[PDB]
Amino acid sequence: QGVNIYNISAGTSVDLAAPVTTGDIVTFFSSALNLNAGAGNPNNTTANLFAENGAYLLHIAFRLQENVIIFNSRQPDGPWLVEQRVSDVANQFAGIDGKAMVTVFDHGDKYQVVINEKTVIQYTKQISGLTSSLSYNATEETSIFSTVVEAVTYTGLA
Amino acid sequence: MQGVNIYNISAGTSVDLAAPVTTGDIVTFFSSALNLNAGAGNPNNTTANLFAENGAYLLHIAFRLQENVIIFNSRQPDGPWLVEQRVSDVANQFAGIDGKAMVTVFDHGDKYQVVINEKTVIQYTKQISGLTSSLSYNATEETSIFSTVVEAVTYTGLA
Repeated sequence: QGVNIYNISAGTSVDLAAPVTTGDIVTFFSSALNLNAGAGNPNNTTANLFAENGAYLLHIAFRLQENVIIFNSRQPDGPWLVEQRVSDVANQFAGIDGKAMVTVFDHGDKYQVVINEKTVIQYTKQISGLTSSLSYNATEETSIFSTVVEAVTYTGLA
Repeated sequence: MQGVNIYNISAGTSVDLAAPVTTGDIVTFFSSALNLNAGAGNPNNTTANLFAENGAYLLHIAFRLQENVIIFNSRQPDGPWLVEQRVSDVANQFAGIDGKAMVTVFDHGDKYQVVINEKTVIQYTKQISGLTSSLSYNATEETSIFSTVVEAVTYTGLA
């Protein structure tokens, strides 16, 4: 088992030293939570897990104006697949202020997404494979998270 | 089912877990500070602990700046400390990251794997087994190597 820490600046991606596969965990830690940021474009913040070929295994997008969290997948060159949505962004982060956590458990057939202690969705995968990269995309002007998000992975668990 | 539990532990206090930590689970203590020049411990500057339901120290992690060592031990509820394990050079274990730190403990059933940031500092073979039902972060606000409040995050139901 191993722990790897990644400091992801908004709008950048990072290659994992240890891949995230079935049974592994990744948590994105934000040192802030601004639910008063302007409207997204259309997204305020997104956190992604990528396969080796660049496919979006899991795309999580936070939209304040549409008051929704979107979950989807996409082939590197393909179009967004079947979009999953969950309403009320504020409610998902309820309980903890000034910071937040977004954890993704890779259960093989699904990705379990948890905001702080709340499981927001049991996402049935649309694309499978190990996660080799991660990204945090947003602007300094409208992101709901801190300018740098710390991603921590716990691997070798299985 | 797998779950995430968040606990804010103020220096010198303990918390009872909503979900116990057992084989295959993980606990990580997050500190928003790192003071390798804190006062003199007596002898501990900071300790992070995992307890069984009966009060036993499943794992006692003590950071000592002056003795420059991190100690690992266990003890039954009202018994003597058992066989101590040592890791010399505190600063070295936290090398690479400043201003903060994290201490992760993997419960591997037969051993506790302790990792400081990304570095595994010890494969601690348990002297006492059982589920972890409480955690503690002990220190004075003046001589702790960590922040006044440490955030413990547990990942459970993994197995």
